[PDB]
Amino acid sequence: IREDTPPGSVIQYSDYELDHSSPFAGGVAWIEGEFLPAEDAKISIFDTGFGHSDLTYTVAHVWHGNIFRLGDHLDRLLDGARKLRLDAGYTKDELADITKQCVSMSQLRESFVNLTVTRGYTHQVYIYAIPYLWAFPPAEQIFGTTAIVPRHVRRAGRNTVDPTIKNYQWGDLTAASFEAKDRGARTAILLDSDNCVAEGPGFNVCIVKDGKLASPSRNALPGITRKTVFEIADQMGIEATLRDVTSHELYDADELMAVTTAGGVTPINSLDGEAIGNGAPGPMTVAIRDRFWALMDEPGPLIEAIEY
Ligand SMILES: Cc1ncc(COP(=O)(O)O)c(C=O)c1O
Repeated sequence: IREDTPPGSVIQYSDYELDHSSPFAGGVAWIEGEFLPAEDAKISIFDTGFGHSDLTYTVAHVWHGNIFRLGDHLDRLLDGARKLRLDAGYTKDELADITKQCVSMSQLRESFVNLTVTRGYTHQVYIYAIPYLWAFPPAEQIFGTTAIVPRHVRRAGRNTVDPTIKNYQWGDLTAASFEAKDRGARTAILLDSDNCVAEGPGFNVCIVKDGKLASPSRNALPGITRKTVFEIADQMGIEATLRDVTSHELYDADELMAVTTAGGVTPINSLDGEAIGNGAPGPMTVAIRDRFWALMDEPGPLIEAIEY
């Protein structure tokens, strides 16, 4: 339900206890129209979401009992489903109610919330709310992580397995993560076929150079964390641009950061074993990350309180 986070840092879990009398406590899944405890959640092996990975999905997070940008996530999920000729069979409002009920039943104040739409065996909608998941550990959110550029892997292009529609087809992402681990790095930043920056295994990459922020426009998910970071940057008076970022620019960056729903804004201290800047989290990354976590507690349109 919780994990250690750096003391006095912007990231702190809620202080509360689960009611274990409820079978729903700690995880809830909605499958084939029925809410279920997460542990028993199961899907037909014959769903083409398995055999063909014929699906799209989104993930939203809950922090301090508030779900973040659920409407944007549902818009993205439904837009991608339409591009894949998938019919969820539920309206955006209906999905929102079900999702929020999954969180409420789990009792989780911090949660990783998944909505998946699959072609099915009749299209299927699967939803779950489970304890908070970290793409990078809390310590790395605060003190930074390490990356490599794969020698042997590139990101799949938009004309193959399209990264702009969120998907479970991680063959290149998994291969890149193994290469990073083999090389002693925490993660990988993948290039596309033209040696432009694409994205990482589970995150977008933002590049800071000369006081400006850039992020890839082509072979990358249009991330909601990235959208949030760009809004924060705009409010700070920083110019933030979605554009092609060349491999030259990646290696020459003043700061690098990974951004994703599961854990937020992660500084990247080094690339290919070479320090980025001073080898510690950059000033713009720190400013944006701290503002991002403040949004989770501030009343506004980006967050909605779950009713437990
Ligand atoms: C491949 C990939 N790119 C980018 C992201 C970040 O997207 P978002 O900020 O909407 O979670 C994710 C989410 O983990 C992802 O899986």
